[PDB]
Amino acid sequence: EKFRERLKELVVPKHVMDVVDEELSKLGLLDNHSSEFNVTRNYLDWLTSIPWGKYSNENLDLARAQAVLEEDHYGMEDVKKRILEFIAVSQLRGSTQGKILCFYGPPGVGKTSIARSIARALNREYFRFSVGGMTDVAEIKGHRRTYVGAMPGKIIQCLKKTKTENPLILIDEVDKIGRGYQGDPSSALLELLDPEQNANFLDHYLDVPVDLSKVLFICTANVTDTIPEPLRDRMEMINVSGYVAQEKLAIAERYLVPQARALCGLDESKAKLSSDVLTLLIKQYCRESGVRNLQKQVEKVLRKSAYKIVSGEAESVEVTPENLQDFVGKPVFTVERMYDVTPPGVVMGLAWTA
Amino acid sequence: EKFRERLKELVVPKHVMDVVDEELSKLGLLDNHSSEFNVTRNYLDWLTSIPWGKYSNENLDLARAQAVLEEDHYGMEDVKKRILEFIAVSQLRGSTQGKILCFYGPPGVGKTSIARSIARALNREYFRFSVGGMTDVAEIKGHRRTYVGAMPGKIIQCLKKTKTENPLILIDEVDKIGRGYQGDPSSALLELLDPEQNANFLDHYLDVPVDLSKVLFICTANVTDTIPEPLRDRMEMINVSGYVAQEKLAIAERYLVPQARALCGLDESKAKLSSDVLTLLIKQYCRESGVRNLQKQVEKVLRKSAYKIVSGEAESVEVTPENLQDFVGKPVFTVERMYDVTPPGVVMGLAWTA
Amino acid sequence: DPSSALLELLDPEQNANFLDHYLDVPVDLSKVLFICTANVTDTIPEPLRDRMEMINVSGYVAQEKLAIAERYLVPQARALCGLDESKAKLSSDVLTLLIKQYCRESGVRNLQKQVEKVLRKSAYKIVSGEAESVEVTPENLQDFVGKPVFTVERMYDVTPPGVVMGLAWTAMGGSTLFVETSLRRPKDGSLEVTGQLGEVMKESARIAYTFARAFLMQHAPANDYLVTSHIHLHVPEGATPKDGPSAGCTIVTALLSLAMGRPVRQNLAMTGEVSLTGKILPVGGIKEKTIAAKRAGVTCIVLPAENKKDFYDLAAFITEGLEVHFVEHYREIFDIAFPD
Amino acid sequence: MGGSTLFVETSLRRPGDKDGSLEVTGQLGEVMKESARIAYTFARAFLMQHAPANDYLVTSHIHLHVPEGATPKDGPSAGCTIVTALLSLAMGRPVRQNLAMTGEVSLTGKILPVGGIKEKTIAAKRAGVTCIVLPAENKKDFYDLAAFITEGLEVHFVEHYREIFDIAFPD
Ligand SMILES: Nc1ncnc2c1ncn2[C@@H]1O[C@H](COP(=O)(O)OP(=O)(O)O)[C@@H](O)[C@H]1O
Ligand SMILES: Nc1ncnc2c1ncn2[C@@H]1O[C@H](COP(=O)(O)OP(=O)(O)O)[C@@H](O)[C@H]1O
Repeated sequence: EKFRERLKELVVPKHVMDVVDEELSKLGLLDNHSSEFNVTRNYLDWLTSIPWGKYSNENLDLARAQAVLEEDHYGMEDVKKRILEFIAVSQLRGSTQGKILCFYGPPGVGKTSIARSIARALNREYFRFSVGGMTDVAEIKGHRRTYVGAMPGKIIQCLKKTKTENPLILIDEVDKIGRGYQGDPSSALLELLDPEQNANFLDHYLDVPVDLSKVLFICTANVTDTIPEPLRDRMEMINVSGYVAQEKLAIAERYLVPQARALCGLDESKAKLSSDVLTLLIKQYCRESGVRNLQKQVEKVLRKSAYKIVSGEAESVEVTPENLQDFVGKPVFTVERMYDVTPPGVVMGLAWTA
Repeated sequence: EKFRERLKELVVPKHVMDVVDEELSKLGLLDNHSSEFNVTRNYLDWLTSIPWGKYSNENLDLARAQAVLEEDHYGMEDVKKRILEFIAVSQLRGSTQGKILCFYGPPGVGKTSIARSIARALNREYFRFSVGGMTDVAEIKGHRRTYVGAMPGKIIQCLKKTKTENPLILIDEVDKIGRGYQGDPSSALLELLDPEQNANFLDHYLDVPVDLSKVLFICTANVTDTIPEPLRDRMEMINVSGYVAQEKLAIAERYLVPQARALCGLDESKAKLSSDVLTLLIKQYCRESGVRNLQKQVEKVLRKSAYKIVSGEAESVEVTPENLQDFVGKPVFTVERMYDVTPPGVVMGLAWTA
Repeated sequence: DPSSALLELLDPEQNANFLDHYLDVPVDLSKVLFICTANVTDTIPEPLRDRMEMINVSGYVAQEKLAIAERYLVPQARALCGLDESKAKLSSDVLTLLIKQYCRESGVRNLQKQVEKVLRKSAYKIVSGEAESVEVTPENLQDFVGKPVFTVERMYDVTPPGVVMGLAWTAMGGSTLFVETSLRRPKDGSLEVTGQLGEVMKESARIAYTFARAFLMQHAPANDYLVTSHIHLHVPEGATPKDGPSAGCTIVTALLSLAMGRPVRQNLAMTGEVSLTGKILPVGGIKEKTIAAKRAGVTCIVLPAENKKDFYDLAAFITEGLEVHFVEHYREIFDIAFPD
Repeated sequence: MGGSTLFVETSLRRPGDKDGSLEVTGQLGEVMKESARIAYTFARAFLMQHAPANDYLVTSHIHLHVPEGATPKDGPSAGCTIVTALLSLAMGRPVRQNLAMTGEVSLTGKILPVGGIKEKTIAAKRAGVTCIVLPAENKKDFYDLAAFITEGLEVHFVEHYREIFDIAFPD
């Protein structure tokens, strides 16, 4: 009775009901202390827990969505323009729609963080899973229902936790695929990337197909060539470039420093990081195009500041450039370029890597 | 009883009658709670899920077949001729028939798209599965009922979904079949694509053979050299080549642009793309033999036009060559060839790749 | 793997309501602390890596091993073996010799096995009546433990011309490599390189050969050694493979020492990748290279100037007796190696 | 299979400033091939100081081979026996009979320790040799063996090849 009630609100397709109806009869004829009774109970619990016909209420206003995106991140105009165009398309259609987008760029630039901001702007539910060097295809679609202690696929597990059929799905490192031999999960991604095959998605644990359309898919990478040709085909390549030194300071002053201060339990009245000391961190303690390394250095400075105030060394820590060496040590990088005055036969060039 | 009416509608062979009758008596003498019950009912369910002697009402009208094929695709005379000849032969036969066809050509040319159109023209159920990067044989054939979590082959699942014995099964990426260190899966494909052995296709899970004749098998490939000789020898090779710039304009004007407008949700009077814009897009923004990259550019132009309409910048959007850069940016391929004039020692040549 | 089953344990949302399969009622795991451990950072779960704060636990040089064994390992091993301090006595000097010659790994478990073996052998002597009290000396340690694993640390006590000490990184700690050059023959010169040198280190020899040859032109124009003579270069570890550009400056010194016939300073070890112009570039693994220098008993160590942070990121006793020299160009190294 | 003895045999391939060359045959490994080159370079240098008049190892072309042709071989343990073989051929003087030597040799001339001392020592007695030459760093390994594997063997422990030369060529 309880499981029948929990399906009342959902909009279940006909093929879902017959599977549920037939398993209910099997559950009725079983016994309480039967091992397969638990398997039937576990399987039937998953089917009802998955939302059917339930779509989260989207946000279809350009003004508020643009404002939300601007506050969360700095720059990323190429990504922001695409998201604004995504919302406008949904208004003309009159119904929610899904797209497959790709964010490729240097690591730590903001590819993963921007997608979280996208979900809140669209009022969707955020779920993240990584495919860096995948080896088992069972991650995507789970195990077969007959296997003891089997579980549904991670995508199916996403609908249970998100409790809606319109989530935002994030994929990490599509350029770091794992060429498995005993199992190749690249086929599952190609099925998911194909819009025609995306509409009808089937898993091992749940024989019934599930509609994965109208779902906004984000995949992240560093360099596009390693991505397989069938995978680059179905991805909209949105490019996320690196940051210059002055751009990093704006990100650090407005986003990195206030966030790291919050995760350390401090407020702006106790620990203060000057603008010049952040410049010294960027130009000497950082060389990557992203801000991942800079974020760790800011976190480490706040960790030492928190210890100092509690342990009685001070009551308010101010990180001047003079005493920065106490918090982080000697500069990691002291020369911006190997040659300052190139001798004859030496010419500076440019490179581009992952 | 439930399995009985499922076979009452179909026309079942004598040997299938023998297996189902002996297995039906086995269920009656079996224990409901035993693990053998799950294996027996699952296999017997698959027997009842095979549409024995069930055929879709094929479309033998040559006039409508030409209309359906022409109204969904442009050019491809070689493929269109083959389908018309297939229908003409079926009229003389008085019964349905099956063939093994292979479409090979540059990617993004219409090999998969026309396959769906052919099924609509012939009133046949459409099923697609890929063999690209495939290493395990069992997916084609299946596994014995002894093994836990053993499912039938893909072909058996095709009959259950379509509920007919004359589908249009599309096998994609036959030229990129994965080499098997433990066993080549193309060896099992030969039994699938052998006209002599199609009449009796025996798989591991389903002990009874299945008449796989009267099934239109269509295979998709990019280059015919990599396809194994035994597989290539049993198939018919039809070349679907790329289009010239003049043909690309006709495809975009009639098919790509109207389809992208429906996807974005724009009326003709709202967003317009003149032939001059499309000619520029083909010549300078897409260096390809197919119309795949052109499709992405067309979607990009219409997607940006929808944003302008919602934002109120322009009530109706008209795309012209002078303001084309506002939608797609600077041209990509600004030069038709490296040397307008060839200095001594430099000779122009021609190349042909995949 | 059941990594998903561990996600709920480390997910704050699922900690409040821990839905146990056995127990229907949830339990509160929010007020619970979790600590994790790992060994190698390549097979760690990258999807789960973001949740946990990566903390590196470095090993121990022989100084901490003596302190750890004296305070923790020996008293604990003696307690398990049932011995007493008055019966079996392990002095500080023998423990240092045991660590130096038998346990050079960065871990501690191997040191536990050796001390238990000594105590186990000592227990046999007491029970059998061989001796009322068992005492361990450096000469007796071979009988109790067994085979020394590391006997000699300096292949050359005095380096002849053409031989320069270098520093290397190994899994079992540091190692000192020598670079030897000699005349293969009594026109174009050539350099044959032997030893199990990798592609990266073989290229560095070619770069070092070019710079060393060019260095002599601006230093001693009348010296036509490296331009006309055939040189054989070898790193005297035939079996063990060697790679990395860390020996670039060592090769230049060896080539110049052979050309001028002047031996290098007898207690000098140098490290650093050299460029075509002659600029010293930073080299990793400074901690392992510098401790091996102390074991080899060298006084002055030459390092690239870009490695100043790494050298000063070490304990006081590690870099106590070393007169480190930081250089940016090889011209500084040449003066240090050839003071006259 | 309890170790075995090997021989290093060299002979002249051919009867103004052109130099000689060394060709090595036998299924030698990469490490053993490098050891031959190191030994060849040291043998040239050693003969210069010992006998400047001799010009055998500089101009003549020498072929080096290990008679177990079909058996793969590897390791630098044959460094000293290759040097002795080259010097014996150059001087035209056979080495002292019933003498077996092993040990890695650097081009400077120092003898380095080698593994498998137990197997080499057992094979030395099986061939009924009188004197065995080992690196000085292997002194502990030799005396760690059982008592019955040592008697009847006059072992010489060396750290530089110049000690092997006196032993192999007493005069
Ligand atoms: N433009 C930006 N505005 C605000 N925060 C940023 C910006 N760029 C980067 N960050 C911060 O830096 C971090 C980048 O890490 P992440 O983007 O997850 O790495 P990756 O790019 O490899 O996915 C994020 O936690 C984010 O908070
Ligand atoms: N001649 C044509 N007429 C109309 N549309 C076409 C034509 N050729 C290609 N297209 C369109 O271009 C796209 C090309 O994709 P397709 O070639 O089917 O992929 P694949 O190469 O994997 O088979 C199709 O979606 C199809 O709608």
